[PDB]
Amino acid sequence: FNLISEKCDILSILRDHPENRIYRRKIEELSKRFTAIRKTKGDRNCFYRALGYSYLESLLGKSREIFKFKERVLQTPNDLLAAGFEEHKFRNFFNAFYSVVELVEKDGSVSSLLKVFNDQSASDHIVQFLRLLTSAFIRNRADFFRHFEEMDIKDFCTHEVEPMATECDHIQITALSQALSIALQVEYVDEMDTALNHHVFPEAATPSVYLLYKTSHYNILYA
Ligand SMILES: *CC(=O)NC(=O)OCc1ccccc1
Repeated sequence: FNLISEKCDILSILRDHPENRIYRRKIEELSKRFTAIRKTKGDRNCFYRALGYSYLESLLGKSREIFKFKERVLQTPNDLLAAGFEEHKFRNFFNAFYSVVELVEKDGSVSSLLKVFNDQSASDHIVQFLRLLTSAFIRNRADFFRHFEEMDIKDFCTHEVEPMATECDHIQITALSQALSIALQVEYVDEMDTALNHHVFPEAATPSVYLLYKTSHYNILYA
């Protein structure tokens, strides 16, 4: 479980910042609203890896939701092709993502899903697919995403989205949420003496997924 941990009690992360009063206060507050946490490896891929695992876990046993999601994933090669990615170059990454969606449908266990996300090869193929889809979605809707002036959208996607180990910001989160119709909530724990606070992507929605963002790193929360 080197990439995505077993579920732990929320207060188990107090030990990561001992005697730091603001982190202690915010984790204590968070523990009133969430019961458990899964840790992710900090390798610059943790947003994509956490979102991928948590969203697919939330689908286990939900036959209609799985069927609708599989219908969208089957269309995603057209998004990639429209943005100028070539099929022979994304095929191996698309096939890895489609395989793990079929595992959710046909196998349906937390233990099998956790095994795929902790297999370095399968998990990294999944992350790379999600990065190319994020890039395609931004490229194909450049008029909308210019808002997140001096930098080309194309150059942003080439440098800060497509390469493995490049960190996320609001733009990548909004884009992948829109590209796969995944509603998620991010809880922010920074070192300032401020209120524990969150954002929902998109604004109106009931979240499937809760993430904790802290020391530029994304972990999974359970309500
Ligand atoms: C999302 C992810 O994988 N994050 C990560 O690796 O963050 C580690 C880190 C901590 C402090 C500064 C830079 C990076």
